[PDB]
Amino acid sequence: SVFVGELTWKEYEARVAAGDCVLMLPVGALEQHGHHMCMNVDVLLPTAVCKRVAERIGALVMPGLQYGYKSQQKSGGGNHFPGTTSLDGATLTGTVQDIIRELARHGARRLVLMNGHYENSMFIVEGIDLALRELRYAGIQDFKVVVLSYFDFVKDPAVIQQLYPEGWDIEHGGVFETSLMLALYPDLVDLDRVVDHPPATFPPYDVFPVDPARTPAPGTLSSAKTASREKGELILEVCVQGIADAIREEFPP
Amino acid sequence: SVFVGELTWKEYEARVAAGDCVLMLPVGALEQHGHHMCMNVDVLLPTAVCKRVAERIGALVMPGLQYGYKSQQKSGGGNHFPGTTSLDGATLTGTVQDIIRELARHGARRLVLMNGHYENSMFIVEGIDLALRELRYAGIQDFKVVVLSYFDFVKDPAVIQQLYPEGFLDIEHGGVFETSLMLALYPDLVDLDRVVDHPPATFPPYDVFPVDPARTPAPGTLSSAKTASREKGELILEVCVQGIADAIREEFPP
Amino acid sequence: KSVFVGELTWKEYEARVAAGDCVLMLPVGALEQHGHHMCMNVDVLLPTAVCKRVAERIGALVMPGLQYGYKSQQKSGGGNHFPGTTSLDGATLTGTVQDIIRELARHGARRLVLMNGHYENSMFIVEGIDLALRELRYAGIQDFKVVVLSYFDFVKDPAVIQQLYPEGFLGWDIEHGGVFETSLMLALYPDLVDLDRVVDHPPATFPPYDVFPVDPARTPAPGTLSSAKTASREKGELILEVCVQGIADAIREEFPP
Amino acid sequence: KSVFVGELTWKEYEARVAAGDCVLMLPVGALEQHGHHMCMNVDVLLPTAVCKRVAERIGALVMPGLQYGYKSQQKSGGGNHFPGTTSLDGATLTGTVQDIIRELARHGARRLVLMNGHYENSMFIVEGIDLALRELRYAGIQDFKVVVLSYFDFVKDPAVIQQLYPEGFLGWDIEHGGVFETSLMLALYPDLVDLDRVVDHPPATFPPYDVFPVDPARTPAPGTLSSAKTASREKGELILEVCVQGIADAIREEFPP
Amino acid sequence: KSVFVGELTWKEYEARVAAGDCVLMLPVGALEQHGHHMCMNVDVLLPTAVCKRVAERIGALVMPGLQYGYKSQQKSGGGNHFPGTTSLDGATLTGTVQDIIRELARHGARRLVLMNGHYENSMFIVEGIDLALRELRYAGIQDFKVVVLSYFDFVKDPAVIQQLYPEGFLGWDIEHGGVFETSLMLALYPDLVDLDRVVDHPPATFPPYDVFPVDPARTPAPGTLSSAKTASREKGELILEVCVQGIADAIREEFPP
Amino acid sequence: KSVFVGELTWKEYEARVAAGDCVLMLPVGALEQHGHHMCMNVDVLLPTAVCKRVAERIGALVMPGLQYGYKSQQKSGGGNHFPGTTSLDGATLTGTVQDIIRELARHGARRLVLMNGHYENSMFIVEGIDLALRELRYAGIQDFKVVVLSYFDFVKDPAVIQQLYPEGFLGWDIEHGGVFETSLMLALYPDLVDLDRVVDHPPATFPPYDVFPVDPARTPAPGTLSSAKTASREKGELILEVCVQGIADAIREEFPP
Ligand SMILES: [Mn+2]
Ligand SMILES: [Mn+2]
Ligand SMILES: [Mn+2]
Ligand SMILES: [Mn+2]
Ligand SMILES: [Mn+2]
Ligand SMILES: [Mn+2]
Ligand SMILES: [Zn+2]
Ligand SMILES: [Zn+2]
Ligand SMILES: [Zn+2]
Ligand SMILES: [Zn+2]
Ligand SMILES: [Zn+2]
Ligand SMILES: [Zn+2]
Repeated sequence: SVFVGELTWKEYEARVAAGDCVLMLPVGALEQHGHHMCMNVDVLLPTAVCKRVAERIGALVMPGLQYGYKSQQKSGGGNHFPGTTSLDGATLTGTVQDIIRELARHGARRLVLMNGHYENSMFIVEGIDLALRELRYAGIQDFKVVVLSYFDFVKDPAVIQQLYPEGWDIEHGGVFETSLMLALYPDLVDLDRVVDHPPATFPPYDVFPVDPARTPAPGTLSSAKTASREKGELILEVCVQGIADAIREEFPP
Repeated sequence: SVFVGELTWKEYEARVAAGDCVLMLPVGALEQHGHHMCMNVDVLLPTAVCKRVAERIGALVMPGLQYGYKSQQKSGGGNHFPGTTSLDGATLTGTVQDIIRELARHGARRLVLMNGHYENSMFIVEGIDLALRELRYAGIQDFKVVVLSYFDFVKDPAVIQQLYPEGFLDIEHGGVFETSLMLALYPDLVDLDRVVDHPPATFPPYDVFPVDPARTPAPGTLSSAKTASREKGELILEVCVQGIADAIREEFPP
Repeated sequence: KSVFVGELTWKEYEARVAAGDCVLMLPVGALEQHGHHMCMNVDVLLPTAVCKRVAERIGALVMPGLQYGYKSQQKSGGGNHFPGTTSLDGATLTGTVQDIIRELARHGARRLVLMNGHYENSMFIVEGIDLALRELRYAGIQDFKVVVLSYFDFVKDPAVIQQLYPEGFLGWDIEHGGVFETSLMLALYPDLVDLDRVVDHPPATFPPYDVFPVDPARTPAPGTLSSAKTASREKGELILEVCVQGIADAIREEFPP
Repeated sequence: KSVFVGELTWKEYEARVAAGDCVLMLPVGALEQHGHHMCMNVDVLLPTAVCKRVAERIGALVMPGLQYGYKSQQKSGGGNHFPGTTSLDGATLTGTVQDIIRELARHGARRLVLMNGHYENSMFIVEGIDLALRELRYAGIQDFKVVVLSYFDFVKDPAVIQQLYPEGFLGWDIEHGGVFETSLMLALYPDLVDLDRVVDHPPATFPPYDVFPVDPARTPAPGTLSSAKTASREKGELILEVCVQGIADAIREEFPP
Repeated sequence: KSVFVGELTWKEYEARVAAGDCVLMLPVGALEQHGHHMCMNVDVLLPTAVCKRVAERIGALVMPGLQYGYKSQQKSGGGNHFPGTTSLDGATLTGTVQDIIRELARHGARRLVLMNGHYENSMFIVEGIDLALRELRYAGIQDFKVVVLSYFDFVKDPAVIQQLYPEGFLGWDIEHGGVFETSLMLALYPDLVDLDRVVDHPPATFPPYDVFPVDPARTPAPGTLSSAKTASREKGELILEVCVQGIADAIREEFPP
Repeated sequence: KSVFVGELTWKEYEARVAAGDCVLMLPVGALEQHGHHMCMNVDVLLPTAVCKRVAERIGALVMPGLQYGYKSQQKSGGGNHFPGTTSLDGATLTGTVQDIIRELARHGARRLVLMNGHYENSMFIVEGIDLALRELRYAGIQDFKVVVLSYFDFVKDPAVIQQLYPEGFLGWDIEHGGVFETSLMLALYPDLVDLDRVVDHPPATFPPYDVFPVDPARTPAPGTLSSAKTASREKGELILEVCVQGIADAIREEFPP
């Protein structure tokens, strides 16, 4: 297994003892994803990508963070939806910080933080900064971290044309995530429940408290009507290949 | 599904709209469990118990907390072992607090926290208190929480005897109890042949910090799991599930 | 008098809020390196200048600006390893925003526009807003409304982008110390800009991931993400008018008389 | 002069730590209801009295005790719904322990014994210790050693338990306001105990789980978890001597001359 | 019965609060060096003794005192570089005060007097009170009233000042370990004061600013900011009676029956 | 040529710091009501102006000032119940000071002067400094020195106090919005003062204790603690020159090459 949770402490210790072991931590969220998909999507996708990348490059995968930062209207629909269960920023930051501190204690020095929930980004960044500050105080400056959101690896316009024949800041519960889920966890997707509505549009600013009227009723920012397993397989291949390459580049054996 | 994570928000909303929906939250840890078992035991076990209880009483299971408080020498071997990845007290407390705040926002009012890592106890308690305090400021005083550890529902002497025929002796970390449950639920994550059959750990009537590695058995286990078995696990599982299910029925009546 | 709250007596401020529909604006910036050709308080100066003009135009008031913001990130500000850049931890910035909102609510104010001038501040401003609103709710206050925006998000008209980047536009994710900010500075504070010191290097490019601790080798030596060689006061005057007009219209829409 | 740090001048304290092997002791208690027969500062008084006696025998010093502890839990202290009980949040107690350790390290001390008199304090004391030791490590200090204990754990001799509970032993789980604590008070502070007010009732029994908010109906009315009817000064003297010599010997072994 | 809450059973405490007009008092001190002639717990001992006497006269109750206070400052307490002085971080003291007020409110109490014996604690006590009152407001409680004071401020009668300082009065600024505190200690705790050890040095003088890290050379070697050579039991008794009667009347005025 | 860090490029700042012996100055103020005759940013404006002039004479640099300070207290600033006054929680202010010192240390700076213009900020600035210095030590830095002061403390010469208060001096305790600040504003920012609006009331007097929640009836209606009727540009010019050379000389003494 590539999952740290499924290893004995002796197996884990042996792996870290190699001195060049790469650890990966999926960071997601429990968030509404429309009428057609489950709420753990942001955990499932990065965990699936991590699993495959780890198998491909020989890394290990830490237990994923199941709860993330508050859902924002323009990226996740808004934190007023039922089901969505969010943490305060300080809580998420402290979790990332504590884990890095512990990995450093083990002797590990390479970590990939794979985000699957857009809103988590800056809180993961602060967690990394605070942890690295402490490590320096402990006399450790050789701990290296690579942070990324798996979905940022699908930029190639060529690939985009394939996913959107008819032609990113509106891909919550849409074609992208739904396609990936159809390729990975089809049993957790019910396409017949998709509400085919027009893409959500927003002015160049944000309003608080969140106004429910500004988010499409289903909670999705765009329709997943044209999602497919074929598209998900393409997305999966692009992400896994790209991320695996980045890791080989940043953490060579 | 009984797992909230596998439900769409409408399926979840529909259940809570009932008025007496019961939610369960597994709280575990990533901690060394000897040479014979994997490190996610404290998460796997409470989750498996929650799932079965949920199926029998019609409750829902929230995503489990994967990381818990620092492993203590006398209960989990110590936080000096590799693999064990622990949170500071404030972090765990804050996570529990945030989750309760959100569930209340959803309209839920019944929560069962099932702890699988001994050391988590008081931080789960503080998280609950701080959340309940805030709920009161929001005008909510009808949110009820039940906190329990599955390993506390096994008291029947007849059962204890079957589990420990050689005599019942706090030393269970990585021993017969957890190993048997794992053999029944996740046999592929256990290799009894790697078990180190050392005598139960004994400690002085106090604690020392920084933790002294010499005071913890080398394998990390506090007792031997040599006599662990699938059969014992099946017994423990059914006993805990039935006891917990009945307890929930009593505290959260339809 | 002035639209700056700091320049009003408490009686003047009280009278304004007593109107019941008074709009308050808070600029949020940073002290951060901006290359060899510009000063380091740009992120405070620009949103403050925009707030000033918008407030005067629509009849709002401007609160003292936050001079220090969140840690500079490599891909958006060059990185927090640079000398001069003086950053706050996330909790500190969040808490400052949270405290200000709590106090404005105490005064009786119920309308606030947060104008961000430093990209990295965004989510911490958001958390500060959320935590404050949560507290207001506990206090029995649910009519406080906040609008948060980055003045640079109001320049979209392709006709404008064309004039600003006749040679072509390569995204805004590289506008740190580039044509946009430098042009605004040339139009507002020309004395704090010296174009002859601009290093005309090609636009910085990055992979779709971040590395920590920050690697100095991945940021252009000058600290800028793109060259401001083609910056001008004319472009700045265009940017300024489009931003002021756009933000003023947005506030009129969200905070009607 | 005195074994209590608070009763020493800074010069006397300085001289004692300058020896290089000084052992410091910190009593950690609480202000909590202890039934109708005893006062509410028991959790502070007892560990302080035990520390004093141990200190006189080993040549240690006793720091001012922490008067406020963590929230009383139903199954161990009756519950935090009782009047009088005045509890701190976990972070507050943790921070207090952490701050004191940091200061003692500053003084040059490197040996500390924390004697907890309030069960609920345990994990927060442990966290305070860990956070302090982490900080000390960052400061280049790794020779600070801490021992944490409770006098309860030093009463294990069968011959002793039999003398204390001639009618059977049920464990320390239901001792709150019972025989053990009341007997010690009768021996040390007889004037703060009115045994004639003890409300006799069977030992508290609870299901294998906890409920929040705390349900007052699940705690015996008087607030005690067991009856102190059979408590006595004689039992208190026995417990005291047994705990003092046991703790004194534990300290000698962990902090050798 | 006793005026100390810690010495009451919860039943006795509940009855007193049930009256509806019960006043509670909380002494706040510190463990701090007090020269070569006095013990280090002076800041907690004095306010506790004054609270006790005030309470016996007005029928109030006294809570366990806070033994640890904020960091000693050079110009008020000598500096936090001295051995023995054991100080808390500001957040810790603030949180302790906040937690206690929250709990007293839960009890049903609505009147609190905080008597500070350590100058440096003042602002953290103030913040603790504000945060607690903010929370009470969120809980729907706005009738909790707090009075904060120090016995020092009740000694202003020229006639009394002359008797205490017949050679001249320079103010409270240099009183740390001086005539005022030492005289009170001589009248209340003679066993904890060894006047023969006093170092008769002139009043400490400092420049119009502070330096950090603290410079030990700027504090008189003994730790005192003025000489207690002229201190006496007689002056102590005078100070005590004046303070007790002044504080007692202040409380009657602020918390009318 | 400017002494303001915000108006320098990172290269110019880097050279000044790398040159060694660079003294940085940080103004810390507040947004607080200052009567009917003055604006609310006085506590920020004055220390910034003093710092600028001192910096120009000794070759120091001035950091962007902190615009928001700690809650106004009744006896020093009138109270935090006034509209306009916008205050931070203590932890927020301390964290801001702490983050700034950490960053300056990262830059390589080791000399900082904090000039406080809002009395209530003092202890939180102190805690910010201590927490920052603690961290620097963990980073292996023990040569960072901080000076904290207030221009108020540099006006002591009786000859000066004479010309300022020819009718008698009572102390700084009642100066909020009075002669001192108003005179400085008249000399530096006349357009932000309208002496005709001054309410000539007698100096505020308070009982020897504080009450919370704050009682509005105990603060003079205008918000001022004393009358600024006798304020003048001439007095302001005198105060300014006295403070500038006094502070300049103090810095030269504490920070020699
Ligand atoms: Mn998401
Ligand atoms: Mn465990
Ligand atoms: Mn910026
Ligand atoms: Mn207790
Ligand atoms: Mn003191
Ligand atoms: Mn002020
Ligand atoms: Zn998603
Ligand atoms: Zn386990
Ligand atoms: Zn900028
Ligand atoms: Zn007790
Ligand atoms: Zn004192
Ligand atoms: Zn002022």
